[PDB]
Amino acid sequence: RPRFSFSIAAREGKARTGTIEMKRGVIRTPAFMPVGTAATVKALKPETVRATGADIILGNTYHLMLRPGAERIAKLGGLHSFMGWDRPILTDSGGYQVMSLSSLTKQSEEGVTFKSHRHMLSPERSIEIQHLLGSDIVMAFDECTPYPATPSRAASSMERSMRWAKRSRDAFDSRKEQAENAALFGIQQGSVFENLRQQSADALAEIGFDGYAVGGLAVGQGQDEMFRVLDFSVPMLPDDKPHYLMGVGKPDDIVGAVERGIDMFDCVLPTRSGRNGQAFTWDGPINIRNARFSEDLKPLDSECHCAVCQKWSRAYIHHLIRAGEILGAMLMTEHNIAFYQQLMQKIRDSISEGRFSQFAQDFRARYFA
Amino acid sequence: RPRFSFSIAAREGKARTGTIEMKRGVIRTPAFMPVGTAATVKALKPETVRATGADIILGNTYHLMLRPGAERIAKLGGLHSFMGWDRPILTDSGGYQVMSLSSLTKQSEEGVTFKSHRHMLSPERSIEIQHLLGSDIVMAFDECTPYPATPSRAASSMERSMRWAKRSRDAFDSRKEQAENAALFGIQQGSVFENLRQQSADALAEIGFDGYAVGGLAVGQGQDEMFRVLDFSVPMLPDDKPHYLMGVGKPDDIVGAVERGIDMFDCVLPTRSGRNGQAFTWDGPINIRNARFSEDLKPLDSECHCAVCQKWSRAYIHHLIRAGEILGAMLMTEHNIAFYQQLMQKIRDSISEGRFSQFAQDFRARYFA
Ligand SMILES: [Zn+2]
Ligand SMILES: [Zn+2]
Repeated sequence: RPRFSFSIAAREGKARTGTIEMKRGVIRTPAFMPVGTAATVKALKPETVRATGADIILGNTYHLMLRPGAERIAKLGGLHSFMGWDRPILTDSGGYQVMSLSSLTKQSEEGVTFKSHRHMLSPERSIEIQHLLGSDIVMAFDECTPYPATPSRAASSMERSMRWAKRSRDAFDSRKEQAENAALFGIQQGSVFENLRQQSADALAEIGFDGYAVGGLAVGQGQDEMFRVLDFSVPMLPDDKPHYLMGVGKPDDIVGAVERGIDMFDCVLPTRSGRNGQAFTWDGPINIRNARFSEDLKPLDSECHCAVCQKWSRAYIHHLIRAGEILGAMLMTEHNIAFYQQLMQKIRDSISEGRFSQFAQDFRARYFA
Repeated sequence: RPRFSFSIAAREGKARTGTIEMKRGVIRTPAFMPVGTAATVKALKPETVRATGADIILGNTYHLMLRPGAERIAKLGGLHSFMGWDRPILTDSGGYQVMSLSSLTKQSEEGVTFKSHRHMLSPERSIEIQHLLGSDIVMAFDECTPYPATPSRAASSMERSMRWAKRSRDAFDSRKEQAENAALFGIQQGSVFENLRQQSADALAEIGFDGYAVGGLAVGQGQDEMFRVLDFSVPMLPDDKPHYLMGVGKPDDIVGAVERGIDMFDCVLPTRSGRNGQAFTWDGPINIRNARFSEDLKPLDSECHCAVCQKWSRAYIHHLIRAGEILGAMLMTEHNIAFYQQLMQKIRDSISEGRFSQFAQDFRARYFA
């Protein structure tokens, strides 16, 4: 396989289905990426993650740089060998978690220094760490914009992010091993403002990336607003490259995002919320801790083909989660990630068949009945 | 298969190797039983437990009667269907955990009432609950003796336990479905006193059981004392039935116990201590949390054939346990239970081959080097 090749096989409206070919494997799009925080998809062996249908996972640079350390991981052979996942890995830049989880941060035009929940990140250091991890898809380092944000603040942070985009581009390309074997994505910013989103798209396209993320839309916007901004933002991005909506999300958010041209997703909802008792079903989510499930012999979802739904009852998983048993987390997580992968499979097949609009309508009518 | 058939295929000294045939499967002896507390072997799917070589697991009646409830489990189809383990299950009587974990207990000749950490247990109720769970090997309900114990106290509790042994026998036999499909073991008591151990053995043999446990030797005795008491106690039991040492234990305890005629073991050490960072190896245990493992690419044990040692490094498991990641518990637990099963396999093969004395010497010289 090539370093990177995105091909669109079928379209319906703004929706697309296709493949990203990379050295470590093929990624089917639209794609959902299970989140591996600190070198693990919580409560699952990598073989189990693969068994659910995942083609690629996300790694959180911030957490990995703190524990176990980027240089240590490189010394040990890289993230893939360390955790036992040999397919593509997308790593974030670490910039978001600096702002949401670290302390005493100090931001400047060079980058950010911060205290672990003393460290540094910058466009150059972030791209370097992703290299040390052995990332297949590298994310440009940027500066987040909170929501809401004033237009001045949104513009300042977008502008800085585009300067850092160019710095990220240059750092990646100067490292031949990285440039020849990994891909680099740029992140569109601009908060909810169309003019700023357009300026950002133009700046990224001018620099040129392998794929384009829509950043900053999972920091408090509700769905209507997120979709409104996707409506004008995604068409601004190059059509022939992947479109990655960072941090999204709920099944209905995914469906609508794909209707608006998004090709890639990541979210901790299936893993986190599964540990917390929330199970996804085609009839909407349930909280397995509810007493109504204590003697329910049915599987978590009546149609789900995952191993969990083949072998255990709601009653059993209810018991495990109530008792705080690790197997409960394991089974909830496997199911939810398998659900999410079946959703993406239904989305891909329906776009391939020119029936995605119908699928989205049917999905919604039942999920929200 | 029959309800119950124990056959001895080979002997060396007091050691024995053979099989217990039961309706749900064959148990190879000497046997190690992973402990399933509240309907789970912590951090492992039942298929994984089986993959390590386990032929049978233990279920803790006390915990199950509290959560999710014995009657509920029966309504749901029994413990095997509930948790997804279809091979034999041995259930304890719940009496030990009443004494070590419950409060405000009230003991009498009829049984014990107690508060959950309000409930009751008695010979009749304990055998009933084991029935409701669908247990294959049922343990008689008795009264524990602390260590140390005075001879008067030891004798009183032993005597009561033998009265309760007869009550347990009668309750089991009166329930035809249970009597025809499960087995009943009696428990020898007597603290560390030879005369009391002999009286207890005689009383149990007179009543007649399918197998005979040595109780009360994992409550503070060190190894020398435990072995001293096994030296005279195990020969008192019927030779042609299984000998179950409850609550033991460490690898060297198992080896020495088998040298003294024990056929079955259970302990929470491999599972519990694995969650806590202790990994068993042929060169003795290690604590994976120690900084010396942070960049150790070797597997947990150099010879272990488990899946964990095939795929992950010490460095990785060190990271997971330090980070409190569930996968760390999962991998440590799988390894330790696989270690324990490989130990039992080496013990069985060496007895079959008439070289167990040599095996015990070699084992020790390396495990304690
Ligand atoms: Zn499922
Ligand atoms: Zn191993």
